[PDB]
Amino acid sequence: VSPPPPIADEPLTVNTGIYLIECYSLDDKAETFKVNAFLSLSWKDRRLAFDPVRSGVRVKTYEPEAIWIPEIRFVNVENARDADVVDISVSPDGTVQYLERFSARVLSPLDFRRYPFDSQTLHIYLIVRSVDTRNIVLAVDLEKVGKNDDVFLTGWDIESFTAVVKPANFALEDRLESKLDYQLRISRQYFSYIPNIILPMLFILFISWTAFWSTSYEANVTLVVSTLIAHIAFNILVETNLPATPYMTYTGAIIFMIYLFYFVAVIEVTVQHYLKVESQPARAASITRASRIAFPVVFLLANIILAFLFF
Amino acid sequence: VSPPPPIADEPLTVNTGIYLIECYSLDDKAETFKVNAFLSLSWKDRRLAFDPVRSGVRVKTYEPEAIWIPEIRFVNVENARDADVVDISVSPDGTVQYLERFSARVLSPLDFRRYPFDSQTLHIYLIVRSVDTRNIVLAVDLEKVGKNDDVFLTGWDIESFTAVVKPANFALEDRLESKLDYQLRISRQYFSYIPNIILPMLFILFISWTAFWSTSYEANVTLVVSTLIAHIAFNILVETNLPATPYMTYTGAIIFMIYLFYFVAVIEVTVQHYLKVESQPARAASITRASRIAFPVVFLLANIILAFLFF
Amino acid sequence: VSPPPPIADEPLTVNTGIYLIECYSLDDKAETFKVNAFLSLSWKDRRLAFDPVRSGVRVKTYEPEAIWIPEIRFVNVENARDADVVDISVSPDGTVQYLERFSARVLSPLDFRRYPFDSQTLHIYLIVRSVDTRNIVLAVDLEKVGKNDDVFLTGWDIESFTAVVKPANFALEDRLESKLDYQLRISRQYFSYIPNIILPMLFILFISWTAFWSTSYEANVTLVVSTLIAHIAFNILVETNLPATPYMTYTGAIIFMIYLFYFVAVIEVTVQHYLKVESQPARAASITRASRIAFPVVFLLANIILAFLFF
Amino acid sequence: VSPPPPIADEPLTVNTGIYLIECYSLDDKAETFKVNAFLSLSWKDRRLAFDPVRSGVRVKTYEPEAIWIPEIRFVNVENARDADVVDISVSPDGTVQYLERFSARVLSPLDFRRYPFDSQTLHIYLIVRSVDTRNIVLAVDLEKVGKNDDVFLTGWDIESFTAVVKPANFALEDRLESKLDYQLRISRQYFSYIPNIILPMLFILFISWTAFWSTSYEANVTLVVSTLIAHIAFNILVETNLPATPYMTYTGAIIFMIYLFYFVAVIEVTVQHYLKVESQPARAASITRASRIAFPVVFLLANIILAFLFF
Amino acid sequence: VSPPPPIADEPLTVNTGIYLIECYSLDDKAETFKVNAFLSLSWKDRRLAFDPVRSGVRVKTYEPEAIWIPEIRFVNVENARDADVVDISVSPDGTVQYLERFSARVLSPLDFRRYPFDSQTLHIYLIVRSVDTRNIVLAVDLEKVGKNDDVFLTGWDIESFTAVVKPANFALEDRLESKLDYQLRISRQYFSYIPNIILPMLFILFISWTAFWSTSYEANVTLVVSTLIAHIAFNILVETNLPATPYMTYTGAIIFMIYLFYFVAVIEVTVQHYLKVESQPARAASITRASRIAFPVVFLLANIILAFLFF
Ligand SMILES: [Cl-]
Ligand SMILES: [Cl-]
Ligand SMILES: [Cl-]
Ligand SMILES: [Cl-]
Ligand SMILES: [Cl-]
Ligand SMILES: [Cl-]
Ligand SMILES: [Cl-]
Ligand code: NA
Ligand code: NA
Ligand code: NA
Ligand code: NA
Ligand code: NA
Ligand code: NA
Repeated sequence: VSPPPPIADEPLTVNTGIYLIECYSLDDKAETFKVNAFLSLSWKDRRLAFDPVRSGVRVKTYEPEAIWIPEIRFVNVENARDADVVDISVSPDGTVQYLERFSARVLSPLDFRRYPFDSQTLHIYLIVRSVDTRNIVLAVDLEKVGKNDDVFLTGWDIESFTAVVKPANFALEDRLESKLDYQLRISRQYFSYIPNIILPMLFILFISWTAFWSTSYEANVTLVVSTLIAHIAFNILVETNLPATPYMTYTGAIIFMIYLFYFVAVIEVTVQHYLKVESQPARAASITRASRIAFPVVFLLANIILAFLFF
Repeated sequence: VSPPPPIADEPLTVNTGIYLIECYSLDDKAETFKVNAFLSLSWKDRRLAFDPVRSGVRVKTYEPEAIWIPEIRFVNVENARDADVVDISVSPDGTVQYLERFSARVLSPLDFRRYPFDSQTLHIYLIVRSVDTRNIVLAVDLEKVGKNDDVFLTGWDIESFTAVVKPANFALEDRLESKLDYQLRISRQYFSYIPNIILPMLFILFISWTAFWSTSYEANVTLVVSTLIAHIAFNILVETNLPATPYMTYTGAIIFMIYLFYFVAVIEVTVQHYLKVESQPARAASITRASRIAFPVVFLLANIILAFLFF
Repeated sequence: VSPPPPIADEPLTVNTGIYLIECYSLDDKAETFKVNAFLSLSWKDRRLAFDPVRSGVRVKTYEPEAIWIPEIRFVNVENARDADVVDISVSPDGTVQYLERFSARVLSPLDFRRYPFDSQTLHIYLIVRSVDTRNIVLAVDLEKVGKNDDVFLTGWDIESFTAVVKPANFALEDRLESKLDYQLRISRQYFSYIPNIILPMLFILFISWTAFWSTSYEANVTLVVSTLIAHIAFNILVETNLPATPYMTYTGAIIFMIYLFYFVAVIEVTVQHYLKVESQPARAASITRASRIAFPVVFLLANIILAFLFF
Repeated sequence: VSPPPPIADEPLTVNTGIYLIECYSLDDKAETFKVNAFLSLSWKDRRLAFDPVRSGVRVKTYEPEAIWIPEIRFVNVENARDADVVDISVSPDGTVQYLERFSARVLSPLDFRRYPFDSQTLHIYLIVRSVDTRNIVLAVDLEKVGKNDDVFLTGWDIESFTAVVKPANFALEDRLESKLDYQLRISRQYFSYIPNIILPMLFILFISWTAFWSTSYEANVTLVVSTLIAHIAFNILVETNLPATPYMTYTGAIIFMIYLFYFVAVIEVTVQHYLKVESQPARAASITRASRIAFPVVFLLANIILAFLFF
Repeated sequence: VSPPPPIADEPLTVNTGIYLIECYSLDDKAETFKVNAFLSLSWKDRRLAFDPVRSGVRVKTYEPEAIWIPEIRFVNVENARDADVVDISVSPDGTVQYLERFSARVLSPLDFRRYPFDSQTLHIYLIVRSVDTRNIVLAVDLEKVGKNDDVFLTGWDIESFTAVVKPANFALEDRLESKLDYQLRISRQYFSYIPNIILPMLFILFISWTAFWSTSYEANVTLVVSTLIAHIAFNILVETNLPATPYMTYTGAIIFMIYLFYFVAVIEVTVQHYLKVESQPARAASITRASRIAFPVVFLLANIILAFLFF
């Protein structure tokens, strides 16, 4: 067929709704997630109108090839959604109600600055291109926007799913394009990061500081170098569950900062020993005693500064 | 076509059955599993009735496009199942018997609290949306629910596969939706975790405690720090075969707890040495002797407490 | 169409054959393998019979939608095979000869008890469901069962591919089902496991035993703990190329057993040192001398016992 | 149908445009990236011309099977693009305007010489094969070449997307082929490599040099060998995020160079000790003092030389 | 339709050609590679002949469903190729020229004996099954065999792509099958293996030998055991980029051999110490001095022997 023609000179309003059935596979590195959802569309096609009293039925079904249907697409998807059309109902006045269930893999960038205490706003951008015959524009039927109460996005809490109601209308390749921004707001379940990464990483650091209550260089080197190695493991573990950002992450900072602490601890340990060998154990012992306070205090100050800067 | 019309204002009952042919790929991290199964549907379409004596045959075949078939979907799947229709039989009174074989990848959340001694209840949710003309409702033909005796779910024992017989009927976007809960109950084969992870992890810990029968700081540091490193490896190995939970897992607890034991062992070892150097080997030696009992005893108490809390 | 009706009261025999063109991707963890093969089917459809003199050709081609073809399926596949039909020939008497080339990923469980000296029997189960009108039964044309001379399963030797000729006929959901068992018998190329895993693992163990010719506790601890760590690496490497079994594997046993040897070596080393410090180097030295023989002898006995128990 | 015939004897010009909607998945190892884009085509088909005054409309839609459309393909793709046709408009003079949205995975080699400070030029090669009846040739409508302002290629900055306007026309299998080069110019966000890899790698190296202020062989060996091990980890980490090049990468050089520094540090440490044992601590001490300056100075010179050679 | 019938009693010659557009993804472990290529076919169908002077055109196009086309298949592919048909031209005498572009994933075994200095011969086997009506045979049009000059197979140099011109004709399931062997000859770019694996592995080994200029058992144990651990890492790294072969690889040998050197170095170090403790430092010192020459000399001899045996 081809598009409904205008009563006057008005653009065709296509009403939209997304209802999320499943969110899954939030891939931090790819910056993607998968969705399974109802997509609902509604518009006026005069051509399809009818009399309820004459026709005997108050609604009419159609198969999708029978009528004109707007080419709605997702902007930020990897490949075109799989969609199974569920239902098409036309009411007497020629109002069409379309309903598909779809699944798609969606590109949407993530801000890792506060990882792993971060929150994100995922987007699904619906779009339509205007044809020559007629301009098409999108709108949001809020009654058809939602998510079910089970949706679980393993590793994240889901706050809200709402749509920015006013589309962005713009020219692309000499046609009008109308674009809606659906927004899925989430925040990361940070709990497990504490016992699995953060505390272990501290424990190894604090073990490194036992060298400040020790006069054995051979022990000290072993303490500080072994723990430094373990820290690297955690650095590596962490930098692998995350992509290459052009900014420091919060955890990144702490991790990096900690290298400085290991480095300086090695210097102290080196200096202590060097002085003992020159028979200045008195001076050595002042530095060691200072280190016992300076290290943990500066560590604490530094973290407060960092948390201040990142939150 | 379109749905069979009601004698009077009664909903259409669609009878369901799932018969599992294969379960496989229980992915702990994605919280998914794959299934290969018969799906059976049955319903009354009066329009399709016939006389056996007149028509000459007592059952009639059809191809799926020929008749009306309800749009049954799975709720908790990644993408719509692949289904090949096997057989459609209509009996004289217009009773339709549908049978497909399908495969699907199913989202179903797992409770890791008692891992790896955990059991799970997987769900497959069948659903149908009511049309305008007619309300549809699902029911369970218990004679068509089962699994074959071979279904092996590598890494798990299968207890039962049963369906909750009373559907959950609810409004979604101003239509009735009817949802059945099929339940596959499993429990994890925990055996291999003992030799591969648990005992090794203990053995390294117990080796760390040999420092309590030693006066060599250089040895002790090496004992405790090396074993601590090995423990980290196991922590890492374990946290990678599992997803990020917002709750402690049982194994998680033990693993985390064990870091405290390493930490305190380092303190003891540090203290012992420090006293020897101040010529108080007598006090050192009391602490070392106490540690020999305190460590294993507190370890045992702590584990009893944990197992109590988790089981 | 629908199935050929019987001359008398006999079930329809569908003759089968599988000819393997490629085996590949034996995935130990998933317990799957991939196959690329001819599937050959043959049956009598009288309805399709014809005169060579009238029709002008001596055999007739068809496209699969044109005629009735039995719904033959694989039982133990992940998803339905990709099949490209190669040829359908119907001979004058209505004898159909079907030939597809297919590929599928096949579930078939593996017994890891003697890994990596294990052999396996893979299965491909062909099946057909009987319709209402007619009972269908499968049989094996032995002349159409085989494999290519160059079919290779990287990491395995292929012994035989044969079919159990007598189907298993049984009721499922009130219809007859007929099931054939094709069997691919293989055995693992164990060679590479010797230089890459087994010997290294021994070498590190034997290095640990050099502590029996040493009086340096600091050295000994380092010897035994470092090698123990290397052993863990191999344990981890091995447990990752394999799934979680509810039984001990042979290699698993050895690996696990070896932890006990490391543990006891640490005890010996600890004891030796403790006695030296109490000025009983004489007793220490007896234990050390005994250990030099006891360890390797008990190791040998233990392995003989294990190999006996597993083979 | 088949191609438009020429007014005279001129080749058929097909005008092209690519508008990038999404770039993603730049896989360094595979040397690929994924794209989602509009492809626009335009050409003259006289046969389709019409009178605006007679026909009543000034533009005509068609479905793709209705008219002749050139077989445009991508050269450097893994498999043929998924394309959904968006719009086909024909203007009175028989000028066709084609528009598809496509997605494809594109092979395009990367030069790793300056990694991770590298820039790249990705290519998308459009191509068309001439038929017997007519020569077909491609051209670039610059007004239909662009990318939207959001395109984000996680880990990279995007400079430009432009097309080389003059096609390369050449014989392949005795027909003319016409090929356009679209060019996406990018440069790597190198920031994260500094804190995650580069600085750590230096810090461990500088720690190794503390052995130059130490007289303990047992400590020194531990310092230098442990840090060497950590360096290997980083070598391994790095060589895994990259493919096997037949040329040195910049980072590769530094990494490799650093092994020489560890090697020589071990020699120094070995020599120092050997002399102390022969009661020549005076000579030892000159070498150690020299090493304190020589190592960092030569390290600096060497890096300047390398950066000069690579930039 | 069905096949062209013979003028006399001759088999139908189908002329073939493969022109490689892209080679990629040479996966060493799977022993596969991916290809993107033109497949060209040519044969005589008398039925399609025509008069150029009468018909007015010297060539005729067809769509593939219109005419008979031989079922050419690849033998050694995972799944049937994706193919888009490009062009079908028929010349007056009924000579058909077919051209598709395809992509496929190809199984072809690799000989790892000389890795990573190995060369390989990849195969693509084209095949055709004869029908009842007619025998089909394949041949190679050498003018349609080639690859473009860009084909880059990341990690490999490409020597040649040629076809063995004489097919192998043989019986399979009582029909003739005709099989062509296309051969892609490649050799591995070994350069990067030197700096990334081989030299590091030597450097660690040579560091182990510094224990021959040292009298400290505690140092020596640390030197030799730490380096042994690093060697294991490289063994593991290497055995993971490769499959399980039933033969020694060259690199495998060296790696394995090197374990023996570490083992014996531990024995030497153990012996040296044991003698020092029994106050025989004189004998110890002879063995240590011998080791300084024996180790590197035997290492060199052994490698010469191995390279001789493998090349
Ligand atoms: Cl879409
Ligand atoms: Cl579904
Ligand atoms: Cl409700
Ligand atoms: Cl309703
Ligand atoms: Cl199947
Ligand atoms: Cl394409
Ligand atoms: Cl194929
Ligand atoms: Na339509
Ligand atoms: Na239907
Ligand atoms: Na040490
Ligand atoms: Na059929
Ligand atoms: Na067309
Ligand atoms: Na055809």
